[PDB]
Amino acid sequence: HHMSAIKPDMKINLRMEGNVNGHHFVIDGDGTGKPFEGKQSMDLEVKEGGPLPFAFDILTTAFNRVFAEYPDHIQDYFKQSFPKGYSWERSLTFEDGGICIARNDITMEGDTFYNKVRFHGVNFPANGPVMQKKTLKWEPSTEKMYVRDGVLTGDITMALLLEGNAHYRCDSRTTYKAKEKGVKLPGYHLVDHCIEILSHDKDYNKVKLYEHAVAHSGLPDN
Amino acid sequence: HMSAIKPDMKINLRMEGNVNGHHFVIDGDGTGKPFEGKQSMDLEVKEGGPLPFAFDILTTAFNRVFAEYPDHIQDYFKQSFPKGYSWERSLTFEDGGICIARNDITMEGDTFYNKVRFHGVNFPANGPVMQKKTLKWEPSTEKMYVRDGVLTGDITMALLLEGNAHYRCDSRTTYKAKEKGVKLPGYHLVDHCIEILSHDKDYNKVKLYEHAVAHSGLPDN
Amino acid sequence: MSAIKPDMKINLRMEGNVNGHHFVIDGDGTGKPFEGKQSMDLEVKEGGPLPFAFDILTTAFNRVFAEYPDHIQDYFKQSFPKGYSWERSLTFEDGGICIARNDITMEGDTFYNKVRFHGVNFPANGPVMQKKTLKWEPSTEKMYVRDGVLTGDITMALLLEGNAHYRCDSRTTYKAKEKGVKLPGYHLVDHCIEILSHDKDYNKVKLYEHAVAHSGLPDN
Amino acid sequence: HHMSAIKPDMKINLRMEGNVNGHHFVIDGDGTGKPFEGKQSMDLEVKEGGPLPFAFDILTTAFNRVFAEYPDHIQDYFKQSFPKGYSWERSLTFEDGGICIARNDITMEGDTFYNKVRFHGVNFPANGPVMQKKTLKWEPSTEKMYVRDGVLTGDITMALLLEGNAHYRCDSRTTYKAKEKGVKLPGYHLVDHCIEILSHDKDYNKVKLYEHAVAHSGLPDN
Repeated sequence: HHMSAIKPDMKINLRMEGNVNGHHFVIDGDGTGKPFEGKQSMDLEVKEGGPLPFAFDILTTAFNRVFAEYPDHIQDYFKQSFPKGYSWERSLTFEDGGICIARNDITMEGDTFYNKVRFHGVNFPANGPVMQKKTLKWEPSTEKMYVRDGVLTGDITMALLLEGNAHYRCDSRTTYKAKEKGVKLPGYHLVDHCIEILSHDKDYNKVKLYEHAVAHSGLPDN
Repeated sequence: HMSAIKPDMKINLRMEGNVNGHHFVIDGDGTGKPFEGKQSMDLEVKEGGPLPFAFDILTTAFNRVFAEYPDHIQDYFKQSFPKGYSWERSLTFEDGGICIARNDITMEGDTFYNKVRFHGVNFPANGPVMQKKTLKWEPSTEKMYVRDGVLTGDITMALLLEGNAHYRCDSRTTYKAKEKGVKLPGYHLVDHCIEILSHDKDYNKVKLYEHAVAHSGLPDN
Repeated sequence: MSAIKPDMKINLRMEGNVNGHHFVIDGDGTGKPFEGKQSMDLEVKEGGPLPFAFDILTTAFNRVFAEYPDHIQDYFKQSFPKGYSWERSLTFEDGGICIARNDITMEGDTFYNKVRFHGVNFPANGPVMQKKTLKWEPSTEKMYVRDGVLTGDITMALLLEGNAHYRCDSRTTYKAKEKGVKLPGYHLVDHCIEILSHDKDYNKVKLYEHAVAHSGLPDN
Repeated sequence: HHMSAIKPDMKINLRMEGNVNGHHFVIDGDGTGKPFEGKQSMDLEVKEGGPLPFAFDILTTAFNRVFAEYPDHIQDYFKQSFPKGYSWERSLTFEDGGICIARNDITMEGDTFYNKVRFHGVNFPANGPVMQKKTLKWEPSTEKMYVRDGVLTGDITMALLLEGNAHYRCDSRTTYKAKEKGVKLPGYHLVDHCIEILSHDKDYNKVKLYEHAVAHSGLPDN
């Protein structure tokens, strides 16, 4: 199904304000993406709070499931949420007690998605891999999409690659809510994810981010 | 140390936050007795009223200075003044609801000043929080310990619900004094009891009360 | 003619498996139920010496030994002479997870305990497999009813060498054998457990626990 | 590093003893599988404790990652652990407080894998979907494989489909340990899973189980 006001190529405008371990920051983002191919890119710039005293990687998943390749046999809740848009809320529970919450209100004007992003993280240990900037990248992940109390819900077993090829686990819970009433909820399905920083300066004040996402029903069909 | 904390202190508090996309602003003015571990506060919602969620989830964000510390336990919080301290908190409810909170506590004369932030996400629409089915926080015991050079408190909390059911919440708080060299305490326990004394129908005005006592657990209590 | 006596004996036998290592431990002790105090002499019969820290087993070695005030229902003393049983999960912060069961019966002045203990996923470099634990810190068990079953959740912490701590979350469900035992309201149970003495390999251990129920501040 | 001694067609012999909510049970298993194709089937029969008073589905993932299709660019820790074999330990954390632990000692003799399985579950609510037997199936899952404390570890975001098209979440952590020294540890990778009860009698005293598993590196390389 389609009926989408979404174009094969869309612009992305993003502004994130947040606070991690008492450090405030504001980050602007501008990029493009192909929603029906599940890919998007963005140029990020730290406007306030730079250089960040924590690992930039923890913010990257907050920098839109519209950019996910959905097959025909799986309801695309996110592309059906427009032109009105949708919003999501997220909790990030790291294995060393660090906990983050995030929210994003996504709207659309013409060919541009607008993202109002907030990010708050607490209880990160001073000598943990986040505050010591020992993270290398997010590993590829698979988000489990299901309905809980009438709201589409995604749980992810995530892992940050660390120096020395160790890993730093993080459990993600996201709730997605369309702004329009009556948007049909999808059945249980999986969404493969891979997010990557293509380039960045030394202090991570400027970052180029990329993500590729594909929805599927899992084995043994797809 | 020459006692910068007085037996009777005033409390000024200002909380800004967002729970389930709903922004709110709450002002607070109250008094307390730090050496007796008791405090009261009059809360008034300035923005976002009436709140569409249970007011009880905010109450523990509305200062461990107001905790009776015995002589045999280091009082990290009373030693953090006049400069003050700050804490960060995470609240993990059993139905997926997760809250984070911060508070920057300063002191000017006989008044504590509190800059509080509160953010909650993923609360189910039919859960006891969004349906406002909570009655009170049950009495709790905070477990104080040092982790990575930071005093940490873990609490097994439970909200009493309508229908005499309970609603579990796990709390972890990290306390950090602003002055360098403040002596960290050993392992100890802090009993807590928080209670809404009165409120209007929409909880736009709330009178809150807390009593806290630190101890070493059995059999030293 | 109460089934609970002021001074009662305790007979216990634990069989278990931690990280693939099987063990059998016998226990014999005494206790004062109304004072909430008990002691026990433990002896490893199989699997000795234990390759893991003995402290993780100690809470598996009976809430009858808890001083209950009048204003709090004593579910555990009401469960006898027939007895009760509990199941327990121990979730340690480094991924180690333990489950435990205990079927408690009574004959005369003696409680009988059929205890099982199973643990998995303890890291080889963790404080349990390195035996770096010193003691359990004093804890407070949160008692409440969930789906008609009395449940206790505890924020526990093991003191380690170097004055560090090692966190463990405990949930216990208590079920009386007899139907119609009155369920208590919400209350707290302070705990303090201690190994009084032990030989070098912990093949013989003297264990002690004191427990007191209360309603928290400001009523207790 | 060495020859796996694994054949394209293997027999499977399994014996599980366990205890869930105070109920003891013994279940025997006999089936076949194709290790290089990542597929296996098994006929289960309850020898003791029948009929089971709990949902049979909670036991099915305890009924061997040898039966997983591994590409050449990913180290196959499990096929390389034979002929000597390996063992795994697992914890199952359900969202309503029910917690299970499980272990399996896997050896090999000729064309037959031997499995010594143990399973213990506690704190399942009496009115929960497990004790009321309201589960339908495991949804397709993706196991995240990584090295933790020198041990290959798999974390999975699992979900049981319930009657009423609701879902019942479960977090799984498995540690895999080869019996032989010198087995090369793999890098981070994903293992898609799909497990299904093909047939069963009314009391689940006899159950036909099937699993298909494929290892991969995630998007966009796999």
